Amino acid sequence: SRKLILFIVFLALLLDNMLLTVVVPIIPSYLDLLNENVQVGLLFASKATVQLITNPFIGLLTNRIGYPIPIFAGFCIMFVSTIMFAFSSSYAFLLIARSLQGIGSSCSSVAGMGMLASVYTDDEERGNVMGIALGGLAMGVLVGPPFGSVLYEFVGKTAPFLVLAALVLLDGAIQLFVLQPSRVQPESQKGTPLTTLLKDPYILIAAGSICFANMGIAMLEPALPIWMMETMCSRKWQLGVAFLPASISYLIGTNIFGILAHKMGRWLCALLGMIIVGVSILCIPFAKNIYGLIAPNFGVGFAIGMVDSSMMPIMGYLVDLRHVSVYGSVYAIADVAFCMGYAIGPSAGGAIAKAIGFPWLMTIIGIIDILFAPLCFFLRSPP
Ligand SMILES: COc1cc2c(cc1OC)[C@@H]1CC(=O)[C@@H](CC(C)C)CN1CC2
Repeated sequence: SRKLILFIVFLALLLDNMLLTVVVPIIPSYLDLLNENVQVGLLFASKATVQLITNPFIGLLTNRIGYPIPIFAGFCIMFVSTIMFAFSSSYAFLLIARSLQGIGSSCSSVAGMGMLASVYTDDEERGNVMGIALGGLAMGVLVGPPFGSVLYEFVGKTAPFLVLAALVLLDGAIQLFVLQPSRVQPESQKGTPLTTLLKDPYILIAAGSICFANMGIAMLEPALPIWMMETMCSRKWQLGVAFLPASISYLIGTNIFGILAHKMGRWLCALLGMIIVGVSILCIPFAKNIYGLIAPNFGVGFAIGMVDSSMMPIMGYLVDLRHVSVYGSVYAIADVAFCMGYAIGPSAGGAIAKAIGFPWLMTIIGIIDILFAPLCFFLRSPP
């Protein structure tokens, strides 16, 4: 049934973000409050840029041959990424494995969201199922850091990666049992061209909303006071703890608020999420140390869950209303906007760091978010 596809997408994004985020206890092994590292900048941005580039081709590919085959391709390349990643002694091998993992993340996310939207035609529980998928993303990024840390500090370096690989194999067994991509299943009608879809005001407004929210995240994580040379208290706790607040708030907000955002007015959800994101990003620089950095994360993650659960079903619904019922290209647009923030995070952050200080960057990012928030009013009554 439909819930089975929902579970497939849930666990696919769960394992995807688990593999994405389990790296954090391992990044220290390779070599005022907020500072950037050029070594982690390429590590943080190579996956994002590769996945950025790889998105629209996969959208067209799902439009061409079907949904399950790209998901199984995501299985194959994520498994080979884990295999080449556990043994990745060198930094170049690490970057190449991250790029392969990015291709896998692109196909998994785009195809899963597209088929989840296609099977769930009506918008009443469409928001619910996209909220559940994003909750799977949040749960994966929540369980990543501490699982990786305990497996690294109790067994060894390769043990978390091998255990995650076994979990991926169980996932792929489930995929083969469920989707069965035995034959190519072409779509009934040709989809709306990607270039024509970018000539749309509302789609671009939603894409900019998601891009600015994820940029609000992405300008902070590579610059967190983590993964230095050494620590007085040996650190090793912040590595597994620092992503608890944002992930917990994302999970809670998305899961509890998708249905109520459908009820109350989803443009209102977008606007409130943008306002709270701006407030949180603007109040990050007013923190003396990492002691006070925990509080604004609970707000920024909550509001970015708001934005994601309030714009991904709109990405589906705008094309459902004003275009043909083909979702691959529009969800490729949604995800390319979703990841452009992470892709341009390190370079833009470093340039603006060389120019001015970080607190001014946080204030200007919050100002842009606040000024862009009223533009979500245009989505109340789309023709
Ligand atoms: C290794 O660098 C990464 C670090 C982190 C993430 C992804 C990364 O890979 C680029 C995820 C992914 C997201 O989407 C964000 C979740 C927010 C919105 C709660 C941020 N988290 C947490 C930290």
